[PDB]
Amino acid sequence: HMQLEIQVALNFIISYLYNKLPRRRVNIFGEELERLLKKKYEGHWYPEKPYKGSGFRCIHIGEKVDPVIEQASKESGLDIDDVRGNLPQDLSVWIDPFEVSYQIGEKGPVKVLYVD
Ligand SMILES: CC(C)n1cnc2cc(C(=O)O)ccc21
Ligand SMILES: CC(C)n1cnc2cc(C(=O)O)ccc21
Ligand code: NA
Repeated sequence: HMQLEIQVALNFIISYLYNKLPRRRVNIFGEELERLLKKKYEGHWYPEKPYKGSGFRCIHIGEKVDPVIEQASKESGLDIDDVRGNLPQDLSVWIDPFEVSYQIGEKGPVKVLYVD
């Protein structure tokens, strides 16, 4: 549910890290990110108001990097700048009941990864 959608979001994000960061530590990155997102999202997931807390759940990498990304970098031995450098600039990822979607660039459109 929430778990599945976190996975599609995770899969999307680390697809940018593979082949430029060490395979094994990227996996660990994925693993930590999943745990931290669950941990954060716990208590803030309302399937009947999909949009409630969405601004909260939003994973954003502007000129500021979302804390869960920083944390997952630390916990995987990965330089936070190497992680940033390999992900799209101005990335937003919205993980909401029934839909995960993302934007790239401040004037980018919103693209949908998963919806049901
Ligand atoms: C996205 C928003 C329109 N929304 C709010 N509650 C929902 C329940 C379902 C469902 O029955 O699967 C689908 C969409 C829903
Ligand atoms: C005003 C600006 C510097 N700023 C400070 N915290 C922020 C968080 C987000 C976010 O999570 O989307 C976006 C912008 C933020
Ligand atoms: Na390695």
